[PDB]
Amino acid sequence: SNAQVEFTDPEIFAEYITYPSPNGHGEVRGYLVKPAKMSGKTPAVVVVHENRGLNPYIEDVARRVAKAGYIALAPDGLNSVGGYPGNDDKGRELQQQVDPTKLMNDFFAAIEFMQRYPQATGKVGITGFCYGGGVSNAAAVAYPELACAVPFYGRQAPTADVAKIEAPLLLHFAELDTRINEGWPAYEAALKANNKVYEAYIYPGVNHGFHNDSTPRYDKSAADLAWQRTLKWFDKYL
Repeated sequence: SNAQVEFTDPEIFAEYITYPSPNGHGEVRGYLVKPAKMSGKTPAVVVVHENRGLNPYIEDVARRVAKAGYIALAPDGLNSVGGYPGNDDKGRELQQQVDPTKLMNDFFAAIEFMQRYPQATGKVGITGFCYGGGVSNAAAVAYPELACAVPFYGRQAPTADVAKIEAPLLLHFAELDTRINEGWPAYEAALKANNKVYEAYIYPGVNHGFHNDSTPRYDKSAADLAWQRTLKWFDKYL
């Protein structure tokens, strides 16, 4: 289900935590959500936000991941500049001021933290939107043990690094999102040339941000279909 999840939903347990990012911003704040009823170790998913920090939409997505049965960690990329400021415009402005390498490293550090998390199995997947889709691809390049990666309408991996990718990739693209789509053919050709496991879907008649139900670009039909595919991917590879 891609339904919004109430913060009080009894099937999930949510809390803010901090984790170390020695090559990023040090002690980084994140929203951690677990299935409320967990007997054994559970697989994990890092959820990467868009270009405006950890806003309520991304926190809801983290809860949707936990409802599906995984431990979700959504770091706050604005933690070094006061956190999500309450509105997306200021969030966008602030995220631009954050050092790009350190910011990306914070998300990489979240993968590592979830790998070693006592209540987790050790397997970690990643998903993200816009900026976060870009980070998802970059994580696939950097972590050969990454269980899977699911970029939503995000920057492609650099073509020369595609051979390094081992995580099965599920890519969601919006038909009208020409800036991102421009780079897809080169990425696809490299994936095929290197016999990489992937599935890619182009959703007709929608634009970038179609899964974001807090914006006018939201499209329920595409959002729900993409999410169903994402949960099947998690079920298969986590």
